[PDB]
Amino acid sequence: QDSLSFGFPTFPSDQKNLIFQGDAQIKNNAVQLTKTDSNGNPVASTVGRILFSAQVHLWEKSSSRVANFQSQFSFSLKSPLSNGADGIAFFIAPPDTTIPSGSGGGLLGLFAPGTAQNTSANQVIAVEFDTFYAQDSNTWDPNYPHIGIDVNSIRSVKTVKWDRRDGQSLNVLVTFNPSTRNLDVVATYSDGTRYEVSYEVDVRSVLPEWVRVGFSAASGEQYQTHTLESWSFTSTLLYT
Amino acid sequence: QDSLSFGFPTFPSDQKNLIFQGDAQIKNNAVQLTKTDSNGNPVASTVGRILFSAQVHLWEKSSSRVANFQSQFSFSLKSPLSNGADGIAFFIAPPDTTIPSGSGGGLLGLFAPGTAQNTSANQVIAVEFDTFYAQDSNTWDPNYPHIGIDVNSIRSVKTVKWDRRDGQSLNVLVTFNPSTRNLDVVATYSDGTRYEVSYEVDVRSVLPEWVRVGFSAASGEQYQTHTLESWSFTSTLLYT
Ligand SMILES: CC(=O)N[C@@H]1[C@@H](O)[C@H](O[C@@H]2O[C@H](CO[C@H]3O[C@H](CO)[C@@H](O)[C@H](O)[C@@H]3O[C@@H]3O[C@H](CO)[C@@H](O)[C@H](O)[C@H]3NC(C)=O)[C@@H](O)[C@H](O[C@H]3O[C@H](CO)[C@@H](O)[C@H](O)[C@@H]3O[C@@H]3O[C@H](CO)[C@@H](O[C@@H]4O[C@H](CO)[C@H](O)[C@H](O)[C@H]4O)[C@H](O)[C@H]3NC(C)=O)[C@@H]2O)[C@@H](CO)O[C@@H]1O
Ligand SMILES: OC[C@H]1O[C@H](O[C@@H]2[C@H](O)[C@@H](O)O[C@H](CO)[C@H]2O)[C@@H](O)[C@@H](O)[C@@H]1O
Ligand SMILES: *[C@@H]1O[C@H](CO)[C@@H](O)[C@H](O)[C@H]1NC(C)=O
Ligand SMILES: [Ca+2]
Ligand SMILES: [Ca+2]
Ligand SMILES: [Mn+2]
Ligand SMILES: [Mn+2]
Repeated sequence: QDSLSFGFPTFPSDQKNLIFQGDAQIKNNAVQLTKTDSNGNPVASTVGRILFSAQVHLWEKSSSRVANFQSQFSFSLKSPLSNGADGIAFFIAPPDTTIPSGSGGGLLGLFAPGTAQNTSANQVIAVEFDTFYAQDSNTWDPNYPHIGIDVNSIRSVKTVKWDRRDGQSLNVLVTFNPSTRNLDVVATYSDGTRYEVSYEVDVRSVLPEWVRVGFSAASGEQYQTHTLESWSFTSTLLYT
Repeated sequence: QDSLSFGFPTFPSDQKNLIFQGDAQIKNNAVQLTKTDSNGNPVASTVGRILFSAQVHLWEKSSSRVANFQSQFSFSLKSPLSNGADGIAFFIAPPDTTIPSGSGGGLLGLFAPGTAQNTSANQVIAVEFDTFYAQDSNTWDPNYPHIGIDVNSIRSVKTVKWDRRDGQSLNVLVTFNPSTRNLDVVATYSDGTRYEVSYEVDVRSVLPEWVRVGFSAASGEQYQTHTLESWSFTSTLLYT
């Protein structure tokens, strides 16, 4: 289970409970979601994701209960260029989820090209930190960097303008209150700059009772490192 | 991960994070470690165990840290016989642990006959609630029902007299403080009757850095049900 929590203050190399997909790997006590060359620089055309191995019981039909959850994490993006792409996302999906074919670049390794904007064809909730919005390839993005809440589509149901800071860690807190059904996102840089965005969502109609949680990131022709530095998570089934 | 925690107030039939071994299965929101017929009656010659799927980081060689953990659980034993057997145990072992060949009866599904008392051929720490002590078969046991702390051997490093109460739930709290290296056990029946037993053990010299936790139970010629009713576990790495 009714409750589950875990915390990674750092990411040592001897991991046992993480499912690594794509190019994701541990380097310097942090998770490098996207590939990097020998000297630690970001490269183009790369996708990577990680999921915690234990499944989370998001909701239970028999007891009519729904879980609340809180995911706290920090990441940093770095790039030689100034148009780093494509972004990192915290997501929740069915337990057997895998990188969809052709989900690189602006699809963040979460959606397939042909069904990226088809809500009845996906089962995923993600909080994206999108740094690339060129209208030729990312036709669905607002015209500026942003934090978005994605519900079964790459076209966010709600966004807030965000600023990308090269090499600076962003502290994020994602919370889902089953009582109000609000998914709240609070992100802050160390100097106090704060960004907030929320949306009301009934998780029971979007995801199965048991899911897995993790992160995804990608770089198409434009690139940047997507470094996940720490992550804590907790969920508890509740009667509302 | 550095910290992991989970709680099972009850055990619904739909489980995803438990590894079932032997005859263990879910029945009536509880785990029946040993096999029962269609009427829910215990039968002879049965062994079963469960383990949480996520591995627990018990200690870390590189940082000189050892986990502080707590396992709270409750179980009940029932049998029409005057000498129900054989007992249930909470245990900690390497991740790939499986039921040893020929470990039934008094071996509780934790040790192989040929090496049951060879502390050098085993890697396990368990807290047993032993109800069968026939001196002609369980030669290693004291002559009475008991709670025991097992360290790489079926011959407990320590035991205390315990009363078996048919059909009554026993609540148990097992904790380990890495500072004092004390493994404490406190068990209580609903009327306030209490049993305590403690032992100093350096887990680092007994178990690998990553382990799995769970329960094991068995019945030889004599039988009884071994029902795990609830279980919550928490673990956190600390400096020592
Ligand atoms: C290798 C070797 O040398 N072996 C034997 C010893 O085993 C033997 O001792 C006897 O062993 C019996 C079998 O042991 C198995 O079961 C027990 C209990 O579950 C386990 O603890 C053992 O580890 C072992 O378990 C596993 O069994 C499976 C399957 O059989 C096997 O595959 C596994 O390999 C095995 N595991 C291992 C590690 O070996 C044991 O049952 C005997 O215990 C009885 O007898 C002693 C005295 O001799 C007594 O103190 C006990 O309480 C028990 O008493 C009997 O209890 C039953 C149940 O109540 C009675 O039957 C009931 O009686 C009432 C009347 O009152 C009615 O009639 C009911 O209908 C009826 O059910 C029965 O009457 C009791 N019998 C007696 C004599 O009192 C014992 O320890 C020794 C000596 O025989 O020889 C070898 O060393
Ligand atoms: O990684 C950024 C982006 O790269 C790819 O699209 C390209 C960009 O829009 C830009 O470089 O212009 C190119 C030419 O029009 C275009 O290919 C894709 O991989 C895209 O998904 C990704 O977001
Ligand atoms: C103890 O177990 C080890 C490893 O299995 C074995 O090599 C050794 O012979 C055993 N010692 C005794 C005294 O049985
Ligand atoms: Ca984009
Ligand atoms: Ca015994
Ligand atoms: Mn976007
Ligand atoms: Mn014993």
